[PDB]
Amino acid sequence: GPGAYISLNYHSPTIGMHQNLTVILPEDQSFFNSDTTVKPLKTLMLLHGLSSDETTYMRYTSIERYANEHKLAVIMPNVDHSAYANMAYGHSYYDYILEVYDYVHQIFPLSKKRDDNFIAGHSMGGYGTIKFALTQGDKFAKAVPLSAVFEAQNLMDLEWNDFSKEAIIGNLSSVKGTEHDPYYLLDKAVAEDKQIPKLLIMCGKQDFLYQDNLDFIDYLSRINVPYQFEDGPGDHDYAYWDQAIKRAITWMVND
Amino acid sequence: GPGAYISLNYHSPTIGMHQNLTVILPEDQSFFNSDTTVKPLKTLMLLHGLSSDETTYMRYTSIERYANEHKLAVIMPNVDHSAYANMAYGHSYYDYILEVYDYVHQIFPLSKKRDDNFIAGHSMGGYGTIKFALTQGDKFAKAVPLSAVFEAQNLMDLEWNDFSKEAIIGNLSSVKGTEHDPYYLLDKAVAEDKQIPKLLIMCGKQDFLYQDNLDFIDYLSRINVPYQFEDGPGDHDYAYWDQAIKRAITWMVND
Amino acid sequence: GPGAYISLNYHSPTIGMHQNLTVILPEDQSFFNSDTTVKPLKTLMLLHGLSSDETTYMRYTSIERYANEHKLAVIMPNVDHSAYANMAYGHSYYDYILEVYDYVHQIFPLSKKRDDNFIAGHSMGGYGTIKFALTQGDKFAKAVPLSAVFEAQNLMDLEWNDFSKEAIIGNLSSVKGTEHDPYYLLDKAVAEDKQIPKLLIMCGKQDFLYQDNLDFIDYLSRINVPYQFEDGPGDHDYAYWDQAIKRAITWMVND
Amino acid sequence: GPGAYISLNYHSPTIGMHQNLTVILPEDQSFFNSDTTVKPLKTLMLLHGLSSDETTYMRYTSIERYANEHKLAVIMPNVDHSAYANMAYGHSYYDYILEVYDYVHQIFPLSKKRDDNFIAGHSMGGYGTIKFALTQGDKFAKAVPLSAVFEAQNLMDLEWNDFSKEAIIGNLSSVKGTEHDPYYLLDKAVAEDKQIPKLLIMCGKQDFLYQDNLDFIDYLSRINVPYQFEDGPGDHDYAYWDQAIKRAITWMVND
Ligand SMILES: *C(=O)N1CCCC[C@@H]1c1ccccc1
Ligand SMILES: *C(=O)N1CCCC[C@@H]1c1ccccc1
Ligand SMILES: *C(=O)N1CCCC[C@@H]1c1ccccc1
Ligand SMILES: *C(=O)N1CCCC[C@@H]1c1ccccc1
Repeated sequence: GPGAYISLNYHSPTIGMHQNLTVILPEDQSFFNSDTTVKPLKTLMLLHGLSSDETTYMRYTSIERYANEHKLAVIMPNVDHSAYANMAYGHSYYDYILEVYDYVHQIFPLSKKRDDNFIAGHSMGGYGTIKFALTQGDKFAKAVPLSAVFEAQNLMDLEWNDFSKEAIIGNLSSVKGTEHDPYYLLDKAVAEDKQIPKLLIMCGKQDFLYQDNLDFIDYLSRINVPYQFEDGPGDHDYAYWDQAIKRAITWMVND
Repeated sequence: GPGAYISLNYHSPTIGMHQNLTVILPEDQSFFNSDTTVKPLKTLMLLHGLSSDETTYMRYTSIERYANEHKLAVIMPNVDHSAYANMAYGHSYYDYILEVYDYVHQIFPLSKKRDDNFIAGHSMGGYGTIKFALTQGDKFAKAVPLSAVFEAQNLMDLEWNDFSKEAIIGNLSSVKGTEHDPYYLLDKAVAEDKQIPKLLIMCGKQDFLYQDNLDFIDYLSRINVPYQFEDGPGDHDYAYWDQAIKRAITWMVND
Repeated sequence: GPGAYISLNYHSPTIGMHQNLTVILPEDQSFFNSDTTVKPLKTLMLLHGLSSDETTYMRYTSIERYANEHKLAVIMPNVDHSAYANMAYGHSYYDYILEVYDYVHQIFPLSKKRDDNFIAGHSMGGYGTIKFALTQGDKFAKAVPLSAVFEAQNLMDLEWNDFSKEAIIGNLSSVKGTEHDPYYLLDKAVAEDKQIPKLLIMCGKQDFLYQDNLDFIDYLSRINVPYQFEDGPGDHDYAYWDQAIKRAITWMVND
Repeated sequence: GPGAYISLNYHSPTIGMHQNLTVILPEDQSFFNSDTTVKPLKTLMLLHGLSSDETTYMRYTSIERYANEHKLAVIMPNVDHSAYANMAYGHSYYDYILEVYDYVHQIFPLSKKRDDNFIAGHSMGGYGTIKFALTQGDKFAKAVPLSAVFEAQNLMDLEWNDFSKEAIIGNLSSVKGTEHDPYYLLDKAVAEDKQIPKLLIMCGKQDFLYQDNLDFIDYLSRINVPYQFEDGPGDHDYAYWDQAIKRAITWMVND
């Protein structure tokens, strides 16, 4: 059965502007009967990579088809070039993800239980995914970084088209040991006894970020944090993220 | 204060196809606070005229600015050339409006109280408005036909671009005494002692439907059904419907 | 290779209403250099099946990614339940496709050469594809029906959700030998020595329309009209059409 | 009469990401006749204020209705909190407006003649308008700042929600005498004998920026640059910009 594709534009109090957001809302019989209470849906926060935006998962994948198969609501915000940080010179986009989460859970029929909420994303969005997994573990039961950047000191110094490192991190000499460093966040999560979401980490074998992914899961192993790592043929493109997100969605909802 | 402009497309079980719908959802503080019970908004079902669709109130008026000012949610469906009827040869568009009503009240924080729900529309949508007011009086406390057609035979017999009367009414030589006839609907509603929503009827003095509007309120007068009628300069265009929907929205939300 | 995803809503003189249309416009370097002449793009008219609309190819396939890879503009109109006919009781939707063709070729940088123009669609849209291929053979060098209905008496008698046979064909007892019949259109095209676009016909072997497809290509063979027929595992769904439109796009832009 | 409302999302080589853009394209009989030469439309570049985006003129005004009346195409980009600058730490948003201009004039039937091209915008967009007027005078015959900031040091030190002064201007303490200072851009344009577009400057008399506007036009008078200034009741809101843009469009298209 099909569902709703929703484009929302609202003025965000956190980032001080109108901003577009897309939502996939699978249909439920209770949505068409006024006398019943809506059945709240499992919900996936889905984070785009660098140069993508709120439309690009819809356009370059079949995610809505996959989400419909599994009665999974999907939230796709736009965070520009922010790497999901509260920027030194820019917008508070880390806070924005938390606002979007609260907003769509207030207005749409989405379950608020931790077991029903997941987060995922690719490249910059996998980096975002792991940051939220390690700082908001109470909000998500599972997190799926796809082709993620785990060594951030390779992302800040990437000279991508119109990308500004300083807008994110200011005049910081190095991200190592800071809240921009997934390894620091991971050590801090373990040290503070925070719940870590269940981890499915995916990366194509031909991706430049592959060795970076191997390094991170090696570290997870050495600090006895469980994870599932899935590799196979694939590069750093939406042809890969199309197939990976289909697999990730099956894994999220089936526990 | 601002709010959310929302474009939705879902596969409707009533009309058997994907269909676009737009929704204005003004901001409430509870929408951004996870620990607050969402406070349901007053809701207007707003019906386009012939040749218009779910986008044209946004485009040709400032309706979102007026609705935000009064924290009024606005639902703008698309019903094509159907005159809001379950068509003889076409779609079940009367049933569709009821589906849309139920659907948005389930998936959005919209009040289900009769006193909080209103309906309005212009030309063919004023005709639609009076039909739902006289057959669904339980669902709406107030109804605002703008530049409406009350004598339905004029709309059926109209020579308009690509418009099909038979699509709506099939073989019927006249609409009088049928569910397509607002005068019969009004007689039936008075005969069955149904609730009739409070009526604000508006039409510009230069509108070609102005005499048709005079005829209807004369009849309302004659059978002692209460209403308010507002005329003044104006023609059958969105310049007038912009000004009229602004007045109409203020009227709905204030008791 | 990225491109533009475009939603257009304009008032159609042919069907007498505002209507949504979507357009994929792959990027060309001449689009960003004002000193260069626009190089017009090859263009595909892509027709949805019954219950789909202008949004559902973007939503349920990765078509924009395939089209970008091959610099192919894609035009995706909405024709409701019309089976791409000028309906007996409804809209002039056959003429509408011709207006859309003219409109987008006037306002966008699209090649007007027959060799650069293709048409394709699935189910009801495969039926529409073969109808336009056999009546507008001068406008398209290639045509691709996917999982199409060739024996039109089956679409007409289908008891699909809210679908109206009479809206399309009126009180015709049978479509055989009329303009609604692809076999009549095919006999007529051959007898009048019209150009028949190169045909690539695709259908999954588990599709209940498979035999219908086998019957039509058998007839093509018996009257010496060339075609390419590709079958294989696949059912009547967007998982199949996603795969098939990717292969169809590659076939149409190469020679 | 009618026209097309267009939403475009393309990956911009200038700002290195997908970005949404809105276009109003009034209808012309040449757009529907494959046999006639497209007559290019007069074109307005319309710039939003701080916290608005590419949707908010459509939502909060009836601009499409006014543009249609005058066969004026309208281009409405999104530039976030950039103040139309190539940001010190952020995106190349000044260059982005030049890209948008070139792109839409390549892919749409828009006049490339200076006399047919205009620019306008409110608050931060009136600031943008005067910056482009004084630096790209060959692109625009007419410019209309609405409720503009002309003394930029106040927009920079405004502590609007989530707004970053340093993102735009870097470590700079003052904007005076830089590319961010309309008075310096004005002095330069005069000293270099550049074409200055015809200026229509509008501001409500209850606006915070009224005095700032009086200061600017006083300086224009003292350096023999012509302008028309229109004030009258009005504050700093879309109620004013709706009425003002309606009059601005009339003034633009009439010679
Ligand atoms: C992540 O979003 N990545 C997108 C494009 C490919 C590489 C880029 C990245 C590379 C190296 C380090 C960090 C990010
Ligand atoms: C209203 O929506 N109708 C469509 C075209 C313009 C007014 C028209 C109408 C006129 C007279 C009688 C019935 C309908
Ligand atoms: C195609 O668009 N048609 C709509 C629903 C599924 C296939 C269906 C069709 C089936 C059989 C005969 C004709 C049409
Ligand atoms: C204009 O776009 N600016 C954004 C917020 C409100 C008005 C504001 C501004 C006011 C005064 C001086 C500079 C900027």
